[PDB]
Amino acid sequence: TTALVCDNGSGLVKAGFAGDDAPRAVFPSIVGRTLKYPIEHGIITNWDDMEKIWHHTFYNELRVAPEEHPTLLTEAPLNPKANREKMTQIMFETFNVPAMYVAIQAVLSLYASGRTTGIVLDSGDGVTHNVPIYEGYALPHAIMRLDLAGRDLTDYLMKILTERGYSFVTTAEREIVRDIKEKLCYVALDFENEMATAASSSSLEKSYELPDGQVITIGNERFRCPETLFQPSFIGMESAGIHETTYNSIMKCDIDIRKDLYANNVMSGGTTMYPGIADRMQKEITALAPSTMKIKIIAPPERKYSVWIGGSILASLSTFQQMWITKQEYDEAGPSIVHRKC
Amino acid sequence: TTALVCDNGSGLVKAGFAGDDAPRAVFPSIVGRTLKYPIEHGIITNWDDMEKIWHHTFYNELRVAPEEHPTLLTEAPLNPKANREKMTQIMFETFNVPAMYVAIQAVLSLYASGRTTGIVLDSGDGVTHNVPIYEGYALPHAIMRLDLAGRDLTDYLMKILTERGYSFVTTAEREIVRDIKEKLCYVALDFENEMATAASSSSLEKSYELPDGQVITIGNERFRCPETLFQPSFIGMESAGIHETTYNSIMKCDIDIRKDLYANNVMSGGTTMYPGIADRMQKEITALAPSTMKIKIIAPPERKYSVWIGGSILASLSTFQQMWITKQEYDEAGPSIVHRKC
Ligand SMILES: Nc1ncnc2c1ncn2[C@@H]1O[C@H](COP(=O)(O)OP(=O)(O)NP(=O)(O)O)[C@@H](O)[C@H]1O
Ligand SMILES: Nc1ncnc2c1ncn2[C@@H]1O[C@H](COP(=O)(O)OP(=O)(O)NP(=O)(O)O)[C@@H](O)[C@H]1O
Ligand SMILES: C/C1=C/C(=O)O[C@@H]2C[C@@H](CC[C@H](C)/C=C\C=C\CC1)O[C@@](O)([C@@H]1CSC(=O)N1)C2
Ligand SMILES: C/C1=C/C(=O)O[C@@H]2C[C@@H](CC[C@H](C)/C=C\C=C\CC1)O[C@@](O)([C@@H]1CSC(=O)N1)C2
Ligand SMILES: C[N+](C)(C)CCCS(=O)(=O)O
Ligand SMILES: C[N+](C)(C)CCCS(=O)(=O)O
Ligand SMILES: [Ca+2]
Ligand SMILES: [Ca+2]
Ligand SMILES: [Ca+2]
Ligand SMILES: [Ca+2]
Repeated sequence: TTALVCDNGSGLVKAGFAGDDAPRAVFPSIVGRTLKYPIEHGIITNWDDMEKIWHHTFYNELRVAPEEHPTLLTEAPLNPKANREKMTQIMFETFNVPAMYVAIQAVLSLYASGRTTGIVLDSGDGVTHNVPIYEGYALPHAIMRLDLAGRDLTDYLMKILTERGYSFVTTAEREIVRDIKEKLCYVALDFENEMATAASSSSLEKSYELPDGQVITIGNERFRCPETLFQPSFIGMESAGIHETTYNSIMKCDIDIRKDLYANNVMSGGTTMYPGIADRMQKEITALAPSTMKIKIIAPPERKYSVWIGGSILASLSTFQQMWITKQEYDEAGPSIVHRKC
Repeated sequence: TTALVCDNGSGLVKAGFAGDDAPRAVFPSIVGRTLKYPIEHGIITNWDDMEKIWHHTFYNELRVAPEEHPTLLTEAPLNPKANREKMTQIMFETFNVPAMYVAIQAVLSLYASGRTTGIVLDSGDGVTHNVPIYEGYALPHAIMRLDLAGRDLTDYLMKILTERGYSFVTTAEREIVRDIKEKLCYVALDFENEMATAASSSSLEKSYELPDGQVITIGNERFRCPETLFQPSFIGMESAGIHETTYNSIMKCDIDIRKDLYANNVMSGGTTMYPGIADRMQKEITALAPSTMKIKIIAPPERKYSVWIGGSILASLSTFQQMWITKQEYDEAGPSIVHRKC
């Protein structure tokens, strides 16, 4: 009688029960044979492996029988119709869930901010999306996708620390650098100024303690790493930055709702957790938009879990109860019911 | 009967004869006891040493008897009255010149561009000035001085190459790095973009051959070095950059002539020889000025020698012949004649 909420990400699975303020279980989306990531850039690409992960969610992490709880899952924006159907098939026929639904992650994040209209920036471990949303529906022609997120940043941080004399190379060491990224990296309001402070003084330098007790210093790397979000060619990508893509996204929208989009930039996901990221987005967006445009960036403290929380909220909504797909419905109709409904 | 033109700089002496398109002699402003630079930041600070240099100019470089040629000398903008008088005293009483004059360097550069009104940027080896000029006279309340020029850049280039694995440390090696600076450095139109090209590809890398035959590669250093002109805090200076100081200089001027200043940015001196420096000044000045402002940067090809050439031109002008101070005048009046005249 309690709904489950399962948020499948490229790097982390967020799972728990609808009606809770936070997921009870957060764990890595990996299977080992060497580690495989069954979710690449927000999309499921190995189904056997994904089954093992959902099997782990039910029986190990949450400790519930799947056939007893309606289950709300999440999908990346622009997730192919065929992918969504396979997900539905696995849930009802492998796991015997009594009901389910598949929600778009970035919309859930918007709901968690107490909003139904806005433009979300959702940046995770494997993909970055700009998702314009009007009255609860994502506008698919205007969604932007950037294949650059936290894992790319971490690798970049491994590369640039190497040029300071450190040798971070192994996949175990990649975990240590992810940790440094999360404790020590921030977004410079102005990249040049920051490089010049760091060139001429030690005021931005931080110490980090390694597992074995050794202490190292990191400098301009702190902000050079997440700077790649605004200038992706730092790792050889031609794409525009997250500021430009927010702008391009808003511009693919009907002029009537663009003011509301600009006033409602919601940030979502672990890779939007960099201190200073909101002030830099404000400043960058300002520079591209018309002079009179009211620009607002909302960055909730709990935005590592926004998608999950939006799910918890939706699953609990009286209005949403009519939208669950029941096993009866599915076994009667066919995997198509996941259109004229979801 | 031929006038001499002697342009005394922090690093190089430019000397020759009025009526010529170029100085016949260019040589370093040094005395050795260890090398001393008798001119610090454009100002003469050792007089015995300066006498040796002028003695070298007359007898070794130019091969003329001083008592036979009117001699035009140059001074930094804002050169103290007392300094100018000592110069005059040495010329007439140590060297027995039959006539002389002391001209402001940055005005000469303006004249060499065929102009009497404009704002000069004069950047040498030891000092950088912004000099607003209206109808032939420098406006002293509006002159900006920056203690950052080519020698500072070269040292900075020695420091940053060291962090790439090279060890440029000795004063002999400092000459090699000055040479690299002059053959290989340029000004990025956009610093960030350039850092990102250089981080992700080898397309800005250049080879340089050392005297002993070894070949080295230099990368982002090419534009990181002269970038210090626009962002001086890269070497721990709080001053504004050459773009900001041009702006601040123009703003200390009467509103009536500011349009003419903006339309007439003349660049002068070796440190304005960086490829791309004119486009970057255009762009930076544009960003600070009002939207409607006609901005123009004039960068003559011969601007390493503009000061000298302006001197050659002035010394040859029929209008200027009344302005020479003769030895007769001086021996009659006193070193003050260098006001109600010069
Ligand atoms: N404080 C922090 N600062 C910067 N990055 C962080 C921080 N905390 C977590 N992250 C990054 O957030 C990423 C995972 O966040 P999450 O929003 O769960 O992505 P996900 O859903 O697994 N991947 P995606 O499929 O791209 O949505 C990892 O790369 C983390 O390193
Ligand atoms: N192609 C070039 N690119 C960059 N810098 C250059 C180039 N050629 C010469 N320079 C620099 O120009 C400086 C000397 O130029 P110059 O205009 O003669 O200065 P100066 O009069 O001796 N010094 P100052 O007293 O500051 O005017 C040296 O630092 C050179 O390295
Ligand atoms: C606290 C934590 C957060 C996390 O996000 O882990 C996820 C998943 C993790 C799986 C691989 C490691 C060995 C398995 C152990 C995990 C413990 C959870 C680690 O690989 C990431 O590190 C990748 C690699 S480097 C990066 O930036 N993303 C993201
Ligand atoms: C072609 C050339 C140009 C020049 O500008 O020399 C001047 C004067 C020079 C004097 C010291 C050396 C050893 C003496 C030899 C000179 C030959 C002329 C050198 O020291 C500079 O190099 C300084 C130091 S490093 C720099 O950036 N400015 C500028
Ligand atoms: C304000 N902001 C966090 C963006 C920059 C501060 C740099 S630091 O954290 O003090 O090193
Ligand atoms: C155009 N400008 C000279 C400023 C930059 C070109 C860089 S490079 O000389 O081709 O390496
Ligand atoms: Ca996610
Ligand atoms: Ca780019
Ligand atoms: Ca000079
Ligand atoms: Ca500064």
